[PDB]
Amino acid sequence: MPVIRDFQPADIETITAIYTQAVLTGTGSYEIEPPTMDEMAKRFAAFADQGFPILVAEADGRVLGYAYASYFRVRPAYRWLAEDSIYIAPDAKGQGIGKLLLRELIARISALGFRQLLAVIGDGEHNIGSVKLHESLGFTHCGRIEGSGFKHGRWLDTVLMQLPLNGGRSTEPGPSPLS
Amino acid sequence: HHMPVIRDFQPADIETITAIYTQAVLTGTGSYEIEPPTMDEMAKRFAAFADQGFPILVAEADGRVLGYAYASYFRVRPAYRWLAEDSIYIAPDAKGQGIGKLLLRELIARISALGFRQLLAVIGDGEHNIGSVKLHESLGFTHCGRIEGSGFKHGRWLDTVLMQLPLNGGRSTEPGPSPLS
Ligand SMILES: CC(=O)SCCNC(=O)CCNC(=O)[C@H](O)C(C)(C)COP(=O)(O)OP(=O)(O)OC[C@H]1O[C@@H](n2cnc3c(N)ncnc32)[C@H](O)[C@@H]1OP(=O)(O)O
Ligand SMILES: CC(=O)SCCNC(=O)CCNC(=O)[C@H](O)C(C)(C)COP(=O)(O)OP(=O)(O)OC[C@H]1O[C@@H](n2cnc3c(N)ncnc32)[C@H](O)[C@@H]1OP(=O)(O)O
Ligand SMILES: [Cl-]
Repeated sequence: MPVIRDFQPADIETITAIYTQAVLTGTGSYEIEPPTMDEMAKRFAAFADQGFPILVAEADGRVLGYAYASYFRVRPAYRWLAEDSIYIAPDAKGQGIGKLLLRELIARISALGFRQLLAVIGDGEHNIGSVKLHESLGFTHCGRIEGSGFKHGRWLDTVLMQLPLNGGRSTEPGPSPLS
Repeated sequence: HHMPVIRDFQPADIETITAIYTQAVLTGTGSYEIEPPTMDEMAKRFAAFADQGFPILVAEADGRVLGYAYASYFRVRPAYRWLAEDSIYIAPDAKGQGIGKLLLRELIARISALGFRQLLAVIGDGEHNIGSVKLHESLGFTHCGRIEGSGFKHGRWLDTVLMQLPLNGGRSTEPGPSPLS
């Protein structure tokens, strides 16, 4: 059975391999050239420095996928809004590993006191698995930026979905998370 | 009132632009900043937009800058290279006079000329900032989403309203080379 745990620096090689394959063959990522392992490490060190959780799914000593949270935008009024990203190795897809990862990410983001979790889903018309995954964990549709991306010779839509946490906007906020 | 003219931003405009933005940050929820940036930070932001190649425009009458508008990236990853975002701020005593429309119309023309295919408006506190929504509707932007409770400012939860305008055919044809390449 797979376990969800925190990202550890030794994972960065596999995670680069997982993300590299997503960049090259998929449209969930709007990057075109795969980042280097060092660049991936710098990106993850910035997230952790901000205080955001970075999680990996591991079975039989191998990293099956990863998910992390970050800011949608950084201006201070946005400080109760987080964004999720999740990538699963192709040989591990369709096994329930995405939902396990995202379920735990929601719990961590919720405990940090965020009020909204945003999915910015690249090529949402085509990446049905991403939309279904988020619907299955209670995200609701909140917008669609048409023709926001062009990659592999076609236009891509960005599907936006959000999940309220800790009462959402119906209650007064607490202190800023990560403050 | 003398007709405002639209021209490219000049570095010496930054003092007035900072004054305009400061008043908006302090008294309004269109911006999700809380503490107003300094004039030197504003200068650095505008230099960076201009370095990327984005147009920055001001409306000027009787020697005074009455408002400004600029474009920038929504997000910087390469597949987004045909998507731009607009920002526009008008001085309080110049609002409701068509200056926002004059500036945004010319920004659309300049951004279209660069080969972008979509122009995105990310409107803070859309429930309250009707002027922002109406300005963008009046120039053909269509609603494309609403992030509820995206901001908290001035004691209130705020919704972000998203609107977009296709340019040069939008997503109906293959794009040209990346703008600003
Ligand atoms: C905001 C974001 O990060 S969006 C994701 C961006 N990342 C990518 O696009 C990278 C490539 N894709 C992936 O990494 C993965 O396939 C993901 C993230 C889309 C899903 O991860 P998975 O491990 O495959 O998901 P998991 O097995 O937990 O099931 C996901 C849910 O969506 C459904 N689903 C998963 N894959 C598919 C698919 N290809 N087609 C249709 N439905 C699918 C499942 O049925 C399940 O919901 P259910 O309760 O109705 O059964
Ligand atoms: C993505 C963005 O940048 S959103 C804007 C962010 N900026 C701010 O919030 C700062 C504070 N507000 C402002 O700077 C300005 O008021 C703006 C930019 C929202 C609008 O600019 P203005 O010059 O006031 O608008 P302008 O007079 O040009 O009117 C544009 C259109 O919107 C309409 N409109 C403007 N304000 C309102 C209002 N409060 N209620 C109803 N309609 C309005 C006008 O009737 C006009 O439409 P029409 O030509 O069909 O008659
Ligand atoms: Cl000058």
